[PDB]
Amino acid sequence: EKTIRIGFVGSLLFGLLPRIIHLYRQAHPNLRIELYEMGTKAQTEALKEGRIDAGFGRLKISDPAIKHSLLRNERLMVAVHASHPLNQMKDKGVHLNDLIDEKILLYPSSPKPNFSTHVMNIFSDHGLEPTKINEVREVQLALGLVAAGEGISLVPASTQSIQLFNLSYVPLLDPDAITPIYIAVRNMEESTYIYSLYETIRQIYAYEGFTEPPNWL
Amino acid sequence: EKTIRIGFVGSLLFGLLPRIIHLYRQAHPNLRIELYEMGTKAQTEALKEGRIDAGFGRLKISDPAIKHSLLRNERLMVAVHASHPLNQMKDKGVHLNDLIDEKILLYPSSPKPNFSTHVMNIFSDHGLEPTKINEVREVQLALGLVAAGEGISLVPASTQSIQLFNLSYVPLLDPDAITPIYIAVRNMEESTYIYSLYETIRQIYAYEGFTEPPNW
Ligand SMILES: [Cl-]
Ligand SMILES: [Cl-]
Ligand SMILES: [Cl-]
Repeated sequence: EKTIRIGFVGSLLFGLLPRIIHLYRQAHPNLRIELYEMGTKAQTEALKEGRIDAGFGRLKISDPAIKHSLLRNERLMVAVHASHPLNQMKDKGVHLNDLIDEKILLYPSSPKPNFSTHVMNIFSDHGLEPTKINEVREVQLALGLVAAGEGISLVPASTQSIQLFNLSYVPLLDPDAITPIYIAVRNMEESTYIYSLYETIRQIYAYEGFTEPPNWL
Repeated sequence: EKTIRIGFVGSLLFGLLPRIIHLYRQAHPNLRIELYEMGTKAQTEALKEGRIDAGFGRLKISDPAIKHSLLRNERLMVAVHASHPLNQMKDKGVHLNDLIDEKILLYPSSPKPNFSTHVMNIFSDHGLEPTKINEVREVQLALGLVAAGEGISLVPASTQSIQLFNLSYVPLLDPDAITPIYIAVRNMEESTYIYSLYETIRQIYAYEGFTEPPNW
């Protein structure tokens, strides 16, 4: 069987994932690559059942039947309307403690734990308690709503692929204001095709100029 | 009390709708604005059932309880990988009949009729039958898949708010390669807040150099 099945959180298409898949396809003309959008939690049973072979997700959910490699962390940004006071710090950055009384749009609306779990945790980690929280379906909706004046949202740096009139991305300076990208696979030896996918990720990351950590992939 | 409820197709947040909503909000400090993401089909029933007061959609479903106003037509474009042959005539543009042997990604997967209905209809309208079609959930899936090398996609021009590495947007030349933007309200709707909403649309459109939408 020359088929590999890859699960991915949809919003990862705003980042390096499409470049990775494009290079992978080029490297493997005889391979059928099937792409399936699914939340990070859903990738656990998909891997266990053999419905996907590798899953690109935004957190690590422990299950004995699967294993994980952290690919990288993205910086979080604060998406704001251009008229917001916070946008005056567009070039400099702000901190989590500048955000606690703002209307924050969280996402996605899929089962917990999800992307938003870590976002709320980094507030809790420093004794900060956001007083105005709303959950919306997914990140590009949150961004559109921010542009419409509905509030602010903490978003991965990769979401800057989306640029909207009077939408601005403000850096978050807290060193832990970051969000992980993981690759998850079955808890067994990776296939030749999955090992090749690892090498493709390495190559794209090298083109981006990322420094590899020790014993990476 | 006092509240206005606005239904909208999610992808319309990539165009002028947010700045319309924001300008409108500024003019009404006492107004609660509730925004609801929903497909154009759902807006019709939501309007008849009183769950929204105005719907911004991408097609017209005729119903005697609803009245529509065509705000404008967006040009359709072809999203392609940078290396695609179609991307060699981005300046001059291509026609629908140039797309027929390509793998076309349709969207969204919401109930029909939807954006993809008109897309397939404009091909059918000229005796063109795309030989390879696949439906995906919504526009960003299509764009990512195009960027990943899986095919091409027809998208509204406002989609260009999303820029991906090696993703290019090619104009279409067919005069009917367009997609409408409608506002829909209940037939006997005469609220001052709805009047104000239409005037806000008018002001935003005027500033962009567009034609004034139809009369109240
Ligand atoms: Cl998301
Ligand atoms: Cl628009
Ligand atoms: Cl040309």
